[PDB]
Amino acid sequence: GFTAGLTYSQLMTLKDAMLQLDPNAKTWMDIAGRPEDPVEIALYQPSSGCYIHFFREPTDLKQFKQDAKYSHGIDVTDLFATQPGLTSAVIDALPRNMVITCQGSDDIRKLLESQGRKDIKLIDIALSKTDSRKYENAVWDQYKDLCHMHTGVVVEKKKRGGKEEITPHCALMDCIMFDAAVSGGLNVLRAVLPRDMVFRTSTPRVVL
RNA sequence: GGAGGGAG
RNA sequence: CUCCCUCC
Ligand SMILES: [Mg+2]
Ligand SMILES: [Zn+2]
Repeated sequence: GFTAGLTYSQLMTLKDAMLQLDPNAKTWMDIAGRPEDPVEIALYQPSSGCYIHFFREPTDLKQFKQDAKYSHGIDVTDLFATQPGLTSAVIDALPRNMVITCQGSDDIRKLLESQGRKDIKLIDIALSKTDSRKYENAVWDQYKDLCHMHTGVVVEKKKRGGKEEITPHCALMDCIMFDAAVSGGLNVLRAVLPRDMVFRTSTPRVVL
């Protein structure tokens, strides 16, 4: 009937903010979290340099906790004030019949089809782990200030020894670094959404 | 159950 | 840690 949790004022603000997108530009999307219970969400257009990055709190904290140690290293403490509903809102604003590019389209497909957008055409570059990540450290370097949200230490099976430490999976960096791979190098970036749209400024209060 | 991949 | 895909 309506769009949950967002008032009309900020919902129009959003819709205007997302008209800054070129419907026909190359458009990247990655997520952190399960498609059922996503936590981080990024969309990227290298052509303009503009991106949509925001956050959601997990409903399953158990599944979230494993995912953080072996994938994203996100501290649930840092999702503390995030716009409820934002995901459904942003997905709904995406242009009818859009073309998204991603890696491992199966997660992205599951999410969009759960938002009712079957109309969105998905292009999976279908790379390999070692190909796609080839621009990782440079992307993380030039672009570090854009995500401070992966605090955690992320690990991997060492063939000899069990845990080997790595660089975690940020929807945003992945978006950027996959483009770099598919375009053979690095492409200035601007957020489509205002900070107080993706995060509530929490105020001091008396507890009741 | 194995072989390989991919995702969080 | 957990999910997905392909193959026998
Ligand atoms: Mg992905
Ligand atoms: Zn991130």
